Amino acid sequence: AQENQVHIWAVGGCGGEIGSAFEGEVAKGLHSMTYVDTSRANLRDSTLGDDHIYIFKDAAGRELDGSGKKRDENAELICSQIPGILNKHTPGKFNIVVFSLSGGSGSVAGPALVANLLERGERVVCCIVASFDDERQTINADRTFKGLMAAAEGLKRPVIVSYHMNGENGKSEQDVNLDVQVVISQLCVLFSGENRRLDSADLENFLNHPRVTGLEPTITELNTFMGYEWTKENDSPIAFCTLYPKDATKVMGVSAIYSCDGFVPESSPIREATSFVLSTDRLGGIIKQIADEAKRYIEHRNARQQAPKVGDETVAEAKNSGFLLF
Ligand SMILES: Nc1nc2c(ncn2[C@@H]2O[C@H](COP(=O)(O)CP(=O)(O)OP(=O)(O)O)[C@@H](O)[C@H]2O)c(=O)[nH]1
Repeated sequence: AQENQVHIWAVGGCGGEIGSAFEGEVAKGLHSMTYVDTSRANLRDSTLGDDHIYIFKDAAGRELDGSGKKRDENAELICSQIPGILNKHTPGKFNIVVFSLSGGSGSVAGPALVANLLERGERVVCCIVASFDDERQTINADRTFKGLMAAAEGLKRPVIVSYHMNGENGKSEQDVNLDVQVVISQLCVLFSGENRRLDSADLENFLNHPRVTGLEPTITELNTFMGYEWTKENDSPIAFCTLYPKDATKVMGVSAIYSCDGFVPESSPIREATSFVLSTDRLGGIIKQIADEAKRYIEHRNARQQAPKVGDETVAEAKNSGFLLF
């Protein structure tokens, strides 16, 4: 029982915790939100009912209890159950899939949701939080980013990603959550459809940029800025869409292949011009950073001292039940 203009998919524990701040917005009809996870451990106190919560189930129809950072543990079940999620929870006109590249559940059900929505022709913008605390997390993040790039190339439709880092500038998880919440709120205001000069076709061409730009469909990065100071550093984006308050001066000095304009209603919570910029020039740095983390963890792993193994003849001596040598 919520408005379906904007749909938020909280995938995994990181997605569910990030999106827990938008429950009141669902209560106010601003947007609809669906929790997708393999575990209910994080969702023990959510205000939203179980009709907005979907938990993956195994063959026996029993709800799972997390993947434990093992992407291949339940990948088949997730990929098989993704269409049922979209049937039960009707995807919104604009979808904001939030997931973490490091977990074993969000990093699988996130890209699966994105790929299924893109194949259905839906408009989806991802919010991504990547962590590099353990080697398994780094490998999962690298695999998920490669999979998203492959999905963008093979679906002939860009995968728009709002990339965030847990360890960037020494920020805690709370700061990253606040950043993702700001990005999601700005996207919800952009996708509300109440902007004066912004149409559905404009947003369709903005998200599916190669329709107008003609560039190769690849993974695209989304950056959000307030004011006009961002024109100096991102003067050459692929595309950008700006929402202005009342009697706000336009943005100049930006040379983009595609551009859109919108006007915020007088009652909307926007007081300065907000821009949504698409670019792929910073993807190389992200890939290099992920590869550096993977290389660091692999060089740490190769230095592991070999575990002291008991003799093979001792294992022959241990063929009795209980592995007692006597
Ligand atoms: N910035 C944030 N990072 C988070 C948050 N929750 C988890 N994480 C980070 O993400 C990593 C764990 O990934 P997830 O929480 O998505 C694990 P997942 O839910 O897929 O596994 P299960 O708990 O078995 O379902 C780990 O590095 C955490 O520090 C969060 O709310 N914010």
